[PDB]
Amino acid sequence: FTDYKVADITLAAWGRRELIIAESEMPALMGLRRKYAGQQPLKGAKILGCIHMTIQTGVLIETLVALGAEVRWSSCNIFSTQDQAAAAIAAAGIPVFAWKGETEEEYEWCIEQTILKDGQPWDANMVLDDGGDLTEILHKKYPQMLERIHGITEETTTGVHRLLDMLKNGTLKVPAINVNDSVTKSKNDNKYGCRHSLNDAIKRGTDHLLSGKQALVIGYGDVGKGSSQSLRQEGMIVKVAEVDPICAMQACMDGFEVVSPYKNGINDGTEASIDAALLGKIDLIVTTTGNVNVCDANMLKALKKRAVVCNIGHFDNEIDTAFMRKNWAWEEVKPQVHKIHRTGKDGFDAHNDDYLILLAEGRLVNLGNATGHPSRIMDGSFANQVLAQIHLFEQKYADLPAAEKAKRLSVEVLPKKLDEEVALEMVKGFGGVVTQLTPKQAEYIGVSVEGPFKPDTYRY
Amino acid sequence: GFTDYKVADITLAAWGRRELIIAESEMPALMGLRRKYAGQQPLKGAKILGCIHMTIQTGVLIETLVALGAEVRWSSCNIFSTQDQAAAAIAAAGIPVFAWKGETEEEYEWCIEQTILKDGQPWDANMVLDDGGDLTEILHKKYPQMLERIHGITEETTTGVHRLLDMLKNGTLKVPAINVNDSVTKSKNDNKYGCRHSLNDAIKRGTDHLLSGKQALVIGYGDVGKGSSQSLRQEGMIVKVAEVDPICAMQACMDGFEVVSPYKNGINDGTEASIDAALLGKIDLIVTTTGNVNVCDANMLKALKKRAVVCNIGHFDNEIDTAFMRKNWAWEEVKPQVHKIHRTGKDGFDAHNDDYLILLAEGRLVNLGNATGHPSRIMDGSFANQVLAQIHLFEQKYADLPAAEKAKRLSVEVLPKKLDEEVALEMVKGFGGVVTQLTPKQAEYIGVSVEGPFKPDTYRY
Amino acid sequence: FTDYKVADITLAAWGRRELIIAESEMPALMGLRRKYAGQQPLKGAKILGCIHMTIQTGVLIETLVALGAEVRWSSCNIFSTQDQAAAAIAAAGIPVFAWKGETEEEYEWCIEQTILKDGQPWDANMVLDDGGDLTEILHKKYPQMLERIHGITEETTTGVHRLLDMLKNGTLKVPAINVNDSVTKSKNDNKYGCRHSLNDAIKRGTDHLLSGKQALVIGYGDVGKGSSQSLRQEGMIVKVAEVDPICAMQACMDGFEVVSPYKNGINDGTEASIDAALLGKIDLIVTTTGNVNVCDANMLKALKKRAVVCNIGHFDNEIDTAFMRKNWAWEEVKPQVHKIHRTGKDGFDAHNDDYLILLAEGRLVNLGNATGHPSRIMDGSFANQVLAQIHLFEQKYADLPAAEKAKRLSVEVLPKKLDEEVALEMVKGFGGVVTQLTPKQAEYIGVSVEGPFKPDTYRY
Amino acid sequence: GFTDYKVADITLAAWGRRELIIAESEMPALMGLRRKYAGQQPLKGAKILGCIHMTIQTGVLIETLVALGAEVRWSSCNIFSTQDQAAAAIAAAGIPVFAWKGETEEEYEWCIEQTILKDGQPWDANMVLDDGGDLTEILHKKYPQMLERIHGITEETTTGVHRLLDMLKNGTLKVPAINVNDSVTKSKNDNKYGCRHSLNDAIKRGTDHLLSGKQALVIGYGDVGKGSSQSLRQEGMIVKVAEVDPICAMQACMDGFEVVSPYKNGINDGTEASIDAALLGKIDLIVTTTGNVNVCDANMLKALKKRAVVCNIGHFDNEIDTAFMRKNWAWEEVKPQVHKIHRTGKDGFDAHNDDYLILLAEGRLVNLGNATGHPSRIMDGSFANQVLAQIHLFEQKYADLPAAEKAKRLSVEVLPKKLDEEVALEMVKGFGGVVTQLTPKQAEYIGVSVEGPFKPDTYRY
Ligand SMILES: NC(=O)c1ccc[n+]([C@@H]2O[C@H](COP(=O)([O-])OP(=O)(O)OC[C@H]3O[C@@H](n4cnc5c(N)ncnc54)[C@H](O)[C@@H]3O)[C@@H](O)[C@H]2O)c1
Ligand SMILES: NC(=O)c1ccc[n+]([C@@H]2O[C@H](COP(=O)([O-])OP(=O)(O)OC[C@H]3O[C@@H](n4cnc5c(N)ncnc54)[C@H](O)[C@@H]3O)[C@@H](O)[C@H]2O)c1
Ligand SMILES: NC(=O)c1ccc[n+]([C@@H]2O[C@H](COP(=O)([O-])OP(=O)(O)OC[C@H]3O[C@@H](n4cnc5c(N)ncnc54)[C@H](O)[C@@H]3O)[C@@H](O)[C@H]2O)c1
Ligand SMILES: NC(=O)c1ccc[n+]([C@@H]2O[C@H](COP(=O)([O-])OP(=O)(O)OC[C@H]3O[C@@H](n4cnc5c(N)ncnc54)[C@H](O)[C@@H]3O)[C@@H](O)[C@H]2O)c1
Ligand SMILES: Nc1ncnc2c1ncn2[C@@H]1O[C@H](CO)[C@@H](O)[C@H]1O
Ligand SMILES: [Cl-]
Ligand SMILES: [K+]
Ligand SMILES: [K+]
Ligand SMILES: [K+]
Ligand SMILES: [K+]
Ligand SMILES: [Zn+2]
Ligand SMILES: [Zn+2]
Ligand SMILES: [Zn+2]
Ligand SMILES: [Zn+2]
Ligand SMILES: [Zn+2]
Ligand SMILES: [Zn+2]
Repeated sequence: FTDYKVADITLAAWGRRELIIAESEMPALMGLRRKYAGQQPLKGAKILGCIHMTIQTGVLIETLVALGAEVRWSSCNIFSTQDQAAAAIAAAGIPVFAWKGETEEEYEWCIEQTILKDGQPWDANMVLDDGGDLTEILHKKYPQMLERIHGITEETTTGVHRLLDMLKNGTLKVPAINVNDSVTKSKNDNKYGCRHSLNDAIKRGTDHLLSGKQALVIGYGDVGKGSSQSLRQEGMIVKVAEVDPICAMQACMDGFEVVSPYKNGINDGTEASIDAALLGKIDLIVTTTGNVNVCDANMLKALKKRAVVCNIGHFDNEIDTAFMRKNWAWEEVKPQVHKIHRTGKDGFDAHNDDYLILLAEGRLVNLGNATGHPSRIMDGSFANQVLAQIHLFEQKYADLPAAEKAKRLSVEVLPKKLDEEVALEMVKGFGGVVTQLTPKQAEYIGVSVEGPFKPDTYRY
Repeated sequence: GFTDYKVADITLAAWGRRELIIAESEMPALMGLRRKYAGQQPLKGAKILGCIHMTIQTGVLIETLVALGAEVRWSSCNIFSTQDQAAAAIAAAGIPVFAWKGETEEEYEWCIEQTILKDGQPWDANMVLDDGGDLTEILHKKYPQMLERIHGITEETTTGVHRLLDMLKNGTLKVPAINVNDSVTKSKNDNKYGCRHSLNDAIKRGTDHLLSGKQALVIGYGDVGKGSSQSLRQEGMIVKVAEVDPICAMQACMDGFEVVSPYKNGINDGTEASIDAALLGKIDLIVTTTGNVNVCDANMLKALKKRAVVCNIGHFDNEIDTAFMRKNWAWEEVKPQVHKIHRTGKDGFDAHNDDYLILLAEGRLVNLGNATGHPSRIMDGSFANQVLAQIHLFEQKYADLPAAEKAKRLSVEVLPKKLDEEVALEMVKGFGGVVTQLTPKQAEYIGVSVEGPFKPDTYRY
Repeated sequence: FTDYKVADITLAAWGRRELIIAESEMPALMGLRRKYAGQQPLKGAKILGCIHMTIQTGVLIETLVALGAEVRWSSCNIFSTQDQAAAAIAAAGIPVFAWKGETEEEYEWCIEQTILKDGQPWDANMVLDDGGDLTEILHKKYPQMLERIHGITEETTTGVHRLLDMLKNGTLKVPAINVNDSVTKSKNDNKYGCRHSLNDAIKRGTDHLLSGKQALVIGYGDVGKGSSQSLRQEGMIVKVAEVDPICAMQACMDGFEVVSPYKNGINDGTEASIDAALLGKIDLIVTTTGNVNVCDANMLKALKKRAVVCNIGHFDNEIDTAFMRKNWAWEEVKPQVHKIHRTGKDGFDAHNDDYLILLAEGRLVNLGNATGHPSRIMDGSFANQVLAQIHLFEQKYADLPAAEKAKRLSVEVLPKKLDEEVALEMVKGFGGVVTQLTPKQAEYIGVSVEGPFKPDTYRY
Repeated sequence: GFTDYKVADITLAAWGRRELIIAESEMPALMGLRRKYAGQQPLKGAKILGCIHMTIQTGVLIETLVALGAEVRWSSCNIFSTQDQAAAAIAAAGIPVFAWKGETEEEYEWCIEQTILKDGQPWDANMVLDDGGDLTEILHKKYPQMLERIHGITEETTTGVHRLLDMLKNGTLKVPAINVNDSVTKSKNDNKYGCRHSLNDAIKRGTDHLLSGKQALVIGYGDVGKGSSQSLRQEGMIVKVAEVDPICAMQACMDGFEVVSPYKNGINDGTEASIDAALLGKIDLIVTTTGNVNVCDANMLKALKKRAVVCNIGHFDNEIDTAFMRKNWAWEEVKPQVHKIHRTGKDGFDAHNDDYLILLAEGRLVNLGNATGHPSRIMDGSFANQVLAQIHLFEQKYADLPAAEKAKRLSVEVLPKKLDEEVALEMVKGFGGVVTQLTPKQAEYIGVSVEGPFKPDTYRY
């Protein structure tokens, strides 16, 4: 087997050992593997996959293959691959093009190696995406391949936004399942995953004590909520910035002071609008928004000396790293850990005190400086992915008449019943015991003993 | 010359008025609506039948509605939740209120009827504000002619919303309703953080028991169960959680709780054999939060650790099988809303018996029964939604619509997200919080207006 | 029986019901009652007791009586008595003079009614004190009564400091046991007691939401640590002030921002030294120091409008309430809750917004606005009190030759072995199971299987 | 041409120097001593044998000693605790250091001997800095003539202090010592908050296991056990605590933990039958924190839940009976310092066997073995104490005292509280904290100087 490209194939044995452990940590995913094995519901599926090539993604890949699928894989981020994971996958005869520390050029080349097989477009018919880069390349650069593709299953908030834009503009060519908005994804992965992995990544990069220091978390969505808890539970004094007053209300009630980097919250683009007194006290800033330029150049100028800057949103443009490349000198401490010296561009004193520490060059810090979410959390997200792949593959959108296609061209979530069945396997993994409603109780609250237990409007 | 009320002690009005003035300073969203709408008088002509816990916080709600032009007739939705100084202050303001702490069930029904009738005949009501649905059902069953002229119902709580949706499904709901519970600044504020504040509050006032180091079992992990578990865990309790919803159970696990069932393998076959006696024999405190029926049953009550505390914070007392305890065991009142229930028999007890349980508020909602319910700054969000919902339905004038137009608007709906955000903004400012304004580039990048709404309707927060 | 003065004797039955419950919450105290009942170790003891007349003190009193002692009792604070507990004690034929809401003159009168029986000095031979007021009165006004007193058992930090002042000055006339510095007192009562009862008292007095609001705790000793946790666990944003750098270091590591009411921590006595910006954002200030004037007039002037002010140290002079009585207008909301209108002295407007809320008129707020520490915590403190009374009464200091007295005139703590045996009964009250060292393990760390398990230097 | 060292890879020096420069900015108390004492050179002539984890933080301590005038010869006190980039950077500065991560036991002993001997003969040492007491014991057993000229020992950790006090009461201690562990800015900072930071850190790096919602058992609740329990509980673990000390057990209860024993009724009867198999069958993670012997024994290891993680954060690996596991079960290395112990037999194993335990750092102290130990800003307190203790004993010059004067000073003592406070003040300033200054009236009221010390020596904090 040579249809791959990884950092070091000799890491495969190590990756396989960690894959075996991860399988024991992912009961929902492994449960699907045993349930659907004899049926082979993905036989004939040829899946283009683009998501962080971690140990956890390895278990997802092998679940899809075990259910009958062929795949070609790459990572959706230059720093998120675990090289032992990519090596174990390649060693198993699965095409994977991913390594930790890709250049942007290599990142694009890796996506192209999955799209093309032996010089020609692969006969792909399914897409699994995290962020939407692969989805967009197919629409812009390989639209004829989408004629053969039955659906897209998208993992993350940013990718869902990009799908809804295409649907709104009439440019989405195949239906999609919003995997992010399963409760066992968004309210598990996005929140608790970042709770586990944000302080993890900061410790590995800097080994900084967090207790007693000042943090500013930009955003209080699902990622912002879990990120704030990751820091608060270590004893940081956390302040939260938000543009959504409802999310700000939650931050207040959760015990956080709500502040803005700009005086009265108004960014007029001038340095005068920066709350310099506030930013001059911040030891750590974390962006979690999925928005653009939420930690801008004037904020970076005003930050306390030696503050840590990192981003756990999907794309690095949450921080204006371009400004820092243009104006300030970068000192690599170690991979994915740079000191940014604010004294000049073309040199720095080795003992300069006026620097910031930037983690993963602004790319998602939990995957860049650690290993991302733990297996038992990703088990939920990826059990949803497998169910979403099965759902859209069985629909065979590409084989339907143009009339029927119009009725099925949508961006939908999985039924709540499947959301609940994933959650049950997760609960059992903890040794939890769910109570069974009696017939009288089920009738009293108007549900079936089997579920679903909540109306679709329920927010949990 | 005003006598159109019944409260426990009108001499408590000055005290209640002092606490209302304090509460106003704790409720900026509600007092913001007062200042914003006072000149416009959007409720001029509204005549509101109100049934919700007659607390200091409800007093501020009542006076906001009146300040916006409404007349009201008020009762409590629970026999133990009234604060007598609040009821007295409202009555002293010239507002008909029929409520006191410690009503009997017969007095409870009488109070509701005193709001429905004025001088022995139906009041010219045209709006309903309800918490739980008792008033709503009485009107549908007994006063359908009054509903003809009523423009809407604004319902506060999860249980009431469920009852409204049953009526709408059956075709028996007579007037449209706003689901006030499912505003985010209600459900994810009141239901969760309010119980966080007030559950351990009520337990302390009733028993003064140390909570740290003891074992608790919370039945349910929806919004009330989430807030209740935190109220106990933050005090240092070792908290276990029961759930029938595996999604909510998954959240309990991730939040750091052990998820257990009172029944072996979670199967309640009705027999004492199915009870996990070893588990229940260790529990010092059980709290029901489900809005369901009989989730702390007779067999669980028999198996509970001696001297365990039993309480409910769901809306209705049938979450616990108190009827079994009245039939079989001897009740000794420690003090109002605190009873020792001696499992040694129905007739008499030894004053030094050790085989008893402690029941709070006779199974009624414990935060309002043994304390004062949610604090003003939390109820600010819920009651700002109530005022916006009254304005919304009153302006629509459903009762005046022709039959064909009524049919298109007979629904149970929530307020628009923009209003939810505007309530939240006033709450955030009340804490001194500063929200950031999106730049035009940022607003375009995430596809929202600089003014909001900032999230799609599918967003769960 | 008429040798008492309580607010309402008809509250006795209610207090008895709560005493029966408290007995079930105090296993260390009830274990001493049963272990020593037959031996009657306090036969002949006549104890002058001065400590908050709560339900928990009732169980302590009846324990002392059950072991053979006679007592004459009063409260050490004008607001700390629970009237149902006072009535239940009086109904049992025990002399007690205490009610909630005493004046200062009635307070001084109550202590005198324990000192004197039928107009003559009681023939007391033991003292139990909390704060040292009774101890000082006996030394200053009734020195001849101390000739027959065998010892003093002092409950709290402030009282112990006063005993140590008398000892170093040669004015102490009888030996004393420092009950406070048992670990099952100081590191249980002082810390976790205030954790339980500080937020309890604030809720009862004001029903204010605490989550999301700003607090300032003055002091970070045992009371300050417990108070800060009582607030932080409710979601308050808590800042801590301290003069001790070591205690301030613990506050930082515990996740609190450490601040001073004064610029650079320097109180020059002028309003210019007040950090007006800091204090203008504080919603709640709590004094925990046992020191004087730690919340002074200039701080009270700069506090945010409608801030809550309270003290949980032993004496009210931690707050300059005298300044507030002289210059501002007091409005009583209800007992132990006053609005202090900073608009001036001669009349307030009922709708004025510029006021502070003072709890318990500056007296210890947990006992003033709630019920103090819960029974299962006071179990530890009062088991120590009983052991201390037994210890000094057996020594019989008053009957010894002068050369032998000077040998035993000291302020002692109980031996660590008894400290541990108190803690064991507390642990068993929770259902906890300690492990028994094997002989090999005991030899390995140089202790007895029975304990003591730590050297006297150990700080826990 | 400097060759008097042995490290894993000297080309890691530049990386180590970059991390030392960062660490200096995180250690203000240590860098304050460097600035305060540089001109005075109070350790001029001092020759320090150092044996403590060769981390970045120890690097800053070493260079502070040298900056104050000392020469050192250094080794690590554990086979897995060295950071190779730190050792390289120290060796590149011309400082004799013998340490690498992953030493064998034989290489461990050799490294200590390379510090003791220079060019084959005893070095002219006159001070000792130790963590655990291995170096101290080797000198007493094997190099008594060197101790004649040594002025003192400054011992870092609880286990080492116990060994010093044993020798003192036996009359075998040859030079005085300072107990550095029992400074408050050490024991109640390093031992507690250091393990809070670094225990979950090491567990994540080794296994990447989710901790939230899983079951842990912490053996011990002293300073290390307290910090370790918080490390897991703050992550959402359901933590149970074992203790032999009822006072420490009381604190665990009040801190919100269930206190349990691995043995039924806490009594080891010498058989598997006294093991609480039901309890241990539910534990996902066990951590030993005691400084005792065999507190996680063979029968406990046999009863642990399948796939449980086993680690030790006390100083020595004999807290866990790893010898039993080596003799009876098959070890599969996952990666360095992470082994699956297959309980199916000693010979081999099926790669998909489910009946295994995961052992971290082979039972060696896990925060340093699987991560980097305590963070710089915590070690700042410990190592500022170490510098002050070295100064204090070196200035005393015990070795030069006549016999009758030595007898008056042969002791194991702590630093004065005033110095403990001055270390804390620098730590507090590092956070931006502002301590308040007592007024003269306030200082008089509580009977202290405005400069401190602020507490009596009896105070426990
Ligand atoms: N690294 C990870 O493991 C991980 C996991 C899940 C999601 N993500 C990514 O993280 C990002 C956030 O995801 P989410 O699910 O939390 O989305 P979300 O929509 O739930 O939350 C984003 C929040 O940012 C706020 N925000 C936007 N612009 C802001 C600004 N200028 N200032 C302050 N707040 C602002 C919004 O109000 C919103 O509440 C996405 O890009 C998503 O793909 C990363
Ligand atoms: N006292 C208060 O101040 C207050 C505040 C808000 C709501 N409430 C009341 O509390 C109740 C709960 O409200 P909510 O908003 O949390 O509703 P919810 O629907 O969000 O939560 C109820 C939960 O109970 C669970 N449940 C149902 N039957 C169960 C059983 N047999 N065992 C275990 N779990 C079971 C459900 O799965 C659900 O998650 C309602 O009656 C509501 O009106 C009271
Ligand atoms: N209300 C209760 O239930 C209760 C319980 C125990 C003790 N107490 C009382 O509380 C008080 C404190 O007791 P403790 O055991 O915590 O004593 P402590 O000595 O342990 O703590 C007092 C702290 O206050 C600090 N301090 C002193 N002056 C200060 C100032 N001006 N600014 C800031 N910090 C300052 C000291 O450094 C010290 O750390 C005593 O009066 C004690 O009797 C009350
Ligand atoms: N890894 C680190 O970074 C680090 C840091 C500081 C100390 N240490 C080491 O950790 C160990 C503990 O140090 P410490 O300061 O916490 O000591 P400590 O004396 O304060 O605590 C040890 C505790 O273990 C308890 N214990 C003893 N035998 C027990 C048994 N069989 N079962 C249950 N509990 C038992 C004791 O009662 C005691 O409370 C020492 O070996 C010390 O050198 C390691
Ligand atoms: N202090 C209070 N005043 C009025 N209503 C309250 C209070 N606390 C809780 N509630 C309401 O009571 C309902 C439960 O009956 C909840 O939906 C909640 O909104
Ligand atoms: Cl033995
Ligand atoms: K991972
Ligand atoms: K209230
Ligand atoms: K009490
Ligand atoms: K470190
Ligand atoms: Zn992606
Ligand atoms: Zn109601
Ligand atoms: Zn007192
Ligand atoms: Zn007025
Ligand atoms: Zn060591
Ligand atoms: Zn020892």
